Amino acid sequence: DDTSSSINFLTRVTGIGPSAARKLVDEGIKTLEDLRKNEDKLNHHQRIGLKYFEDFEKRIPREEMLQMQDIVLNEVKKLDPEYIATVCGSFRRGAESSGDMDVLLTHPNFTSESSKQPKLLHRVVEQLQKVRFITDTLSKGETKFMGVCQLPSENEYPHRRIDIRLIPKDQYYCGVLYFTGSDIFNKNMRAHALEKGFTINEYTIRPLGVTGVAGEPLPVDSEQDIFDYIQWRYREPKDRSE
Repeated sequence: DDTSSSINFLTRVTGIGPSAARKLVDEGIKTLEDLRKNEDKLNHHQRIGLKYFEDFEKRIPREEMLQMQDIVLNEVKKLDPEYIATVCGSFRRGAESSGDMDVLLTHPNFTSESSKQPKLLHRVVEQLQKVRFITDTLSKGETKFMGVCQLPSENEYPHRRIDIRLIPKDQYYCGVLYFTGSDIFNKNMRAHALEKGFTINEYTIRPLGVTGVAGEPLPVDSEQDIFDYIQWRYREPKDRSE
């Protein structure tokens, strides 16, 4: 009812999940001013999200993402030019506007065999914080950071969502592919790969075999390699709609 209407609203809050939204309803928490008067019952994630509820509802325009992307890439280069960083999402595909920034990062020092180098990711975050670009943290793991940023005002911009994922180097390409989308695209490409005798996922590309249940990741140094494996002309991100 006009109350379910309530769980509907809550959930619009980053951090506020259903189960999580449900309880808040059992506490008599419904509107947003409810929430604001009730910070104490929210985790840090939900707090931030509530803090920036509005801003989060706005889309990001390419002219913006561009600048965003330059800040991010230039910082990372300064720490260590060996670092690889790519901004994915529709944006990579030439989208005109976006919902958030999604950065994928890797480093030759870190491969799927290592598996433990938080510093690699932290360092960048810190750097971003120090520059005044990242402004808050929603959560921050050993492999993934979820926060908020904002373009430097010279006078102001909304706060935007940003995520930085640390992926091993030997799995990066597949990963960039993957986060590049579109969804259909992925689907069709995985479909084709299969016809060719291969299985792809966001981490690897592996040859099939008898009965099907088969594998052993092939080496990938770039997106191009994946396409070559399945022998399809290479598709630039823009031609990736489907």
